Amino acid sequence: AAEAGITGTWYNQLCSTFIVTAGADGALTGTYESCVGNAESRYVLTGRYDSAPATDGSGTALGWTVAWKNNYRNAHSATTWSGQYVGGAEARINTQWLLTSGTTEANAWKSTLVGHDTFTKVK
Amino acid sequence: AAEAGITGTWYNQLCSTFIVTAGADGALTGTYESCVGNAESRYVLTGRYDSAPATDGSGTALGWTVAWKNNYRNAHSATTWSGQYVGGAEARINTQWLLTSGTTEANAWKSTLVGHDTFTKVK
Amino acid sequence: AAEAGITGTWYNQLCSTFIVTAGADGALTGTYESCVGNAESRYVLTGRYDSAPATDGSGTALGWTVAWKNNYRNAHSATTWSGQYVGGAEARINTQWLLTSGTTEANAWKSTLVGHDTFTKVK
Amino acid sequence: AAEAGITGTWYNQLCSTFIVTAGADGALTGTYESCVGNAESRYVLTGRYDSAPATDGSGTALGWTVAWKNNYRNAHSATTWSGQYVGGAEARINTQWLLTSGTTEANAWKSTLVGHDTFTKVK
Ligand SMILES: O=C(O)CCCC[C@@H]1SC[C@@H]2NC(=O)N[C@@H]21
Ligand SMILES: O=C(O)CCCC[C@@H]1SC[C@@H]2NC(=O)N[C@@H]21
Ligand SMILES: O=C(O)CCCC[C@@H]1SC[C@@H]2NC(=O)N[C@@H]21
Ligand SMILES: O=C(O)CCCC[C@@H]1SC[C@@H]2NC(=O)N[C@@H]21
Repeated sequence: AAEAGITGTWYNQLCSTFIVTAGADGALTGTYESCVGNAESRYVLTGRYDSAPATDGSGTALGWTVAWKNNYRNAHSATTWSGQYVGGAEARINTQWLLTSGTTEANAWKSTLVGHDTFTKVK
Repeated sequence: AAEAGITGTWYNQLCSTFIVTAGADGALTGTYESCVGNAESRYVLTGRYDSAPATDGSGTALGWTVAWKNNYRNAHSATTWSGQYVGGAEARINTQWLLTSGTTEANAWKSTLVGHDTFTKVK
Repeated sequence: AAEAGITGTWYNQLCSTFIVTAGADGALTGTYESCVGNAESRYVLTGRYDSAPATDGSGTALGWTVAWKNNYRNAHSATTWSGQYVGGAEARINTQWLLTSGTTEANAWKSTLVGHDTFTKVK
Repeated sequence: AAEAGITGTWYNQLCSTFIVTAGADGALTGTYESCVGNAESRYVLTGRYDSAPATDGSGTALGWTVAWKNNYRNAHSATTWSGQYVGGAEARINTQWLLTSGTTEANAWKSTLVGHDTFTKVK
């Protein structure tokens, strides 16, 4: 149910696009495009999901990472999204994220932004 | 420098073990073993790192995910670590993490733990 | 504008109630009632807000704390909300929060939940 | 034990100073001085702590807020620290924090930094 539900195109609350394949082994592979920040076009993502989730109505735990380097830009930063997939007619991936920039040691205290993204199958 | 510095075995501040290969393409692949929580033995990890970091003394941004399912246990949860690699004689990976459990919608507000891990090359 | 806008009753996305007075000195004082977790009735809150915010269209930074002890219950925990007030016809307080429980040292790694609350003037 | 243990001067891992009084009613009052960021001299803090903590060896949950406005500077930002006090010969306040800046709606996704501070009675 989770494998067959996660694979595809997802859209966050504004204008970012998350394209993912959920493998039978628990792998997440695809691309991410952010409409905000120091980013242009698609970036590689990889992650993991629970490939045997509970059947009690609980969501499916997952996470993925994007390092913000591609052929066009390098922001010297990486975001991880940690969350859960919720199935049904209004399917959702509800996440919180951590965006860490490469910094000097003196600036390390301010290296990491935190936020949240909600993904849907329709933009 | 970052590719040649990240690959290997890392140990957190207590008793967890992070085994990773940093690929030329920006990939992180390996295994994680936690000495705490609902976990036993090794779990698959995958992630991304900045494969062309700044040369100004800044750290190398990275992140990875573990879904807490293996052949022994399934915690129905996933952790993402977001952080930076700092090179030199006392090499470090400094991270913050988000641990999301699969929950019901009613319990989603309490789905996610936050913390921090510091990894070194010596335990 | 911020002082005259923050004072009053606020409601989160589900069923919690945030009653606050914004003082001229930057103080936040009031009570919080949560409809979830180990909580019953009202709890004291105190916090701070920027009493001279920017006039460029930016929000007003603020934060507050609740320790989850009152005359009825003690959860041995505390939540801090950090966020910004956004004025106008659809006024909002957009927050992220950290909920720390008192733990043993062995369990400290799992002491802290993270989430987000959006408050409006209408439930 | 917690009331008699929290009151006083605390120092973080680098060069910040946290001066606090823990009241019998659960109040935290005092001043904070940061050696980093857009900050100079002392700022008002207020917070809450569990004034009847568990006696089983668990820490004492607490939190506080600083809005980064004083007579010298206004950063248009606020930090909340959420954590626990650990008593004994090497007393500690272990915290995680959220630093929210006032932003435009377009920039709200990057409003909030996350980190951690460990406070001791000796610098
Ligand atoms: O500016 C950077 O360092 C790289 C781009 C970051 C974009 C962030 S990732 C979290 C949030 N969700 C999005 O879709 N975009 C932003
Ligand atoms: O209990 C679970 O849900 C699975 C195990 C979680 C272990 C966590 S991940 C973050 C922290 N760092 C570690 O090395 N272990 C804990
Ligand atoms: O269970 C506890 O430890 C005390 C109650 C916690 C309620 C939390 S605080 C963050 C979130 N927002 C709410 O309104 N309620 C929950
Ligand atoms: O730059 C600002 O917006 C105001 C100063 C922020 C200082 C932060 S608060 C968290 C961390 N701990 C400290 O002692 N200082 C920094």
